[PDB]
Amino acid sequence: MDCSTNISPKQGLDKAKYFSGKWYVTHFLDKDPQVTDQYCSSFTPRESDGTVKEALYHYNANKKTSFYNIGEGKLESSGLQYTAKYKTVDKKKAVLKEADEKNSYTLTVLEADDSSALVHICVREGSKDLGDVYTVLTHQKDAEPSAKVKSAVTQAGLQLSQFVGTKDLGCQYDDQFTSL
Ligand code: HEM
Repeated sequence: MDCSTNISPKQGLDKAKYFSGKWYVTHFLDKDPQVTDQYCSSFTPRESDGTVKEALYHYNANKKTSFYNIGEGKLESSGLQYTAKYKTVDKKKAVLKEADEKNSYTLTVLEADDSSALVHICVREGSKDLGDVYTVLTHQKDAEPSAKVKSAVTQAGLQLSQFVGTKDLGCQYDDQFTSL
């Protein structure tokens, strides 16, 4: 299901609150009703002199499999957003497959504070949208998002009641992969 094109980042957001620690997805919204598998995800995003690089993990809770990626792209000047190319790696961060140059994801930060964040991700394989997802993020696994971030969900035109909560899925994480 094609990504929403009604996305732009929150202006004036504090990038130091976003590029910090690791994030766990506590709640995700993929509106596509053809989806069946539910995921857990965690990642650790960094930024140095305009270049964003992040280590990313997905766990397919239905199939009990996982995959790892490294994303890299430029920080937009117009707001807290980046379009990254991604490599596939193993749990030891060894490269399995270099980036396919036709593929990218755009991550747009909608809110970020010291405990929590809200972001939108659209993954593209050339001219095909793989899909988009909104993710509520916290620094501690199974934590509660802040009131500020909950407000951002509503103000994005969304309803938290429709998100899938990950705390009850039986997630397996790889905390070593996302550690400082
Ligand atoms: C719980 C939240 C998330 C869910 C439900 C989700 C879901 C998915 C799904 C279903 C796929 C396709 C898997 C496949 O068929 O191979 C995928 C791939 C991908 N996702 Fe996510 N995702 C989540 C969070 C994220 C986050 C936070 C990021 C970036 C920071 C991200 C970036 C990507 C990328 C780059 C791919 C392509 C990976 C590859 O082909 O190697 N996703 N995701």
